[PDB]
Amino acid sequence: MENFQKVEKIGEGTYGVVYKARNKLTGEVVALKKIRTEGVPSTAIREISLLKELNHPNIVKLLDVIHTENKLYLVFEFLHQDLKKFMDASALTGIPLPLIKSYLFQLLQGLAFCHSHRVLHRDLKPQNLLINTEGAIKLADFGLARAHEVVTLWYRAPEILLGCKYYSTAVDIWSLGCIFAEMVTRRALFPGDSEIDQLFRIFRTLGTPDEVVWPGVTSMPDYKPSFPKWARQDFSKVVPPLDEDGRSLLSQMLHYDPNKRISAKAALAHPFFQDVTKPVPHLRL
Ligand SMILES: CCCC(=O)Nc1n[nH]c2cc(-c3ccc(O)cc3)c(-c3ccccc3)cc12
Repeated sequence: MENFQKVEKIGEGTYGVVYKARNKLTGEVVALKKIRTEGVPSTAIREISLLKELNHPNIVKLLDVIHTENKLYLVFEFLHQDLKKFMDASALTGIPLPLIKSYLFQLLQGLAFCHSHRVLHRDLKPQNLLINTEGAIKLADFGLARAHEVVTLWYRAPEILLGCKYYSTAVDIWSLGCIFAEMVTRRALFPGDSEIDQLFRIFRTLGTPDEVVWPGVTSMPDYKPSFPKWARQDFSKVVPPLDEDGRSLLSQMLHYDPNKRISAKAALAHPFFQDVTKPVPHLRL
């Protein structure tokens, strides 16, 4: 677009490249996403235009939608750091628990809002979690999933992996749970490098799901009665040194059955959020 100048490449998103851009009329700094051809579908235009009205302080603001000369451009608010880089810069000492807790609470607020409007993230990950100097964390890449680097499977819910074509809101809760454990331990919970490896890593840690813990699991599209039977591991061995309230909350976000899995609304009422404060991060720019 004529009104923008590329300053640098922010990264490579799911639907094309993302650039740091300066506006000419405003002088504002923005995140510009060049989307993906035939002539661009109408259905995708409406789904994207619905996202402009889906505003919350914990959702990266879609400033403008630009469709010009059979190419789509998504203009987003710019944030200085992503959670993947922040976790990398906090590897030596680890993100302090008060800050981990505030980030989780705000992300849950973000999720509770999307889920109230029947909007799923589908691909929550540190990469698409953005942070500012004020202590705010925001959800990015939202609603894009509905409308050749390797895609991370680490945060994928088991029902998606088991072939469920109709994801519920619970997939976002599973993804956020994995991020939470990772923020605590400074290591990915389930670093799978293939769908079966990803699934098998979940099975080794939380036990192989059977009809007992997940009614209707054996009838799922990709479920094989031939899967190995692993016994569950206690959460104290999974996430040390997260306290009992954190472990109990994480456990509820990581429930196999999406119906038994905690909502973003009920999670905000969990005793873990009794002593929630808003610390500011120490970020280097
Ligand atoms: C050093 C720059 C740190 C950074 O990534 N900043 C970003 N500011 N704003 C941003 C907005 C987005 C974004 C991309 C697609 C969407 O549909 C929504 C948002 C991204 C972003 C880029 C790649 C993958 C995921 C998110 C990064 C930033």
